[PDB]
Amino acid sequence: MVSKGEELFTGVVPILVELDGDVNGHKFSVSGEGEGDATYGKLTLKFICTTGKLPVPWPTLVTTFVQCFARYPDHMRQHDFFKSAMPEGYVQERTIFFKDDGNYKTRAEVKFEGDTLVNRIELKGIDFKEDGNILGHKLEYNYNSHNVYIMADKQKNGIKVNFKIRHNIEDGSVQLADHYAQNTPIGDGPVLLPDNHYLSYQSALSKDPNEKRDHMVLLEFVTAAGITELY
Repeated sequence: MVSKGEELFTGVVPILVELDGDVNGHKFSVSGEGEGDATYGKLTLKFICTTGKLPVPWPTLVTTFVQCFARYPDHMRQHDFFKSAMPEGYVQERTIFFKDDGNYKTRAEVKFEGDTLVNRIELKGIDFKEDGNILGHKLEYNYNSHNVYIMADKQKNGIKVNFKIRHNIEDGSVQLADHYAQNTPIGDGPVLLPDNHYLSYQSALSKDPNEKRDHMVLLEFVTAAGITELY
């Protein structure tokens, strides 16, 4: 049988992203729109800085900007926490430690509003170096592929996750961003608590040639794996 949350993701779903941010007192807001196709694990999103120039590099916000759109293969359907929490949703909390620099703390509420999947985010950054790779905009506008290993936190009726992102620096080096996360359902009903597995991500960043506002176009594919003798 198909899960109630699963049913909400069988076709293409419109997405709205809203972020309010404050990094070392630099305040900004970002809106994003696009669509998700969970069957293919596909996200297509365009983000616009609605308050001017973004004070941090766009790539540092990629992980923050809807894991309910991951492709979970049929054989892993009983392990899809993110969809099972829908439509009431889930709260994602992260701390992102930039090595030799500051940290972001994020809180995201992911839920449906009608037919639209909404990702509403508050981001707070502190202890950044005003001349570091983040506030000094020294990161390349690109993105590497990463695996994210996931684990149940049954006592919290949720999941706990940690993973490392490597952002390319303009001098050929790398800026590590170490992510620690907890996801918790908003509703009081049952969710699917997964066995250990991972999500495989690939991300491509681009620009809209006709867009004059500060912005980012993101194409991202996300696939679950790591849990599998029929052959």
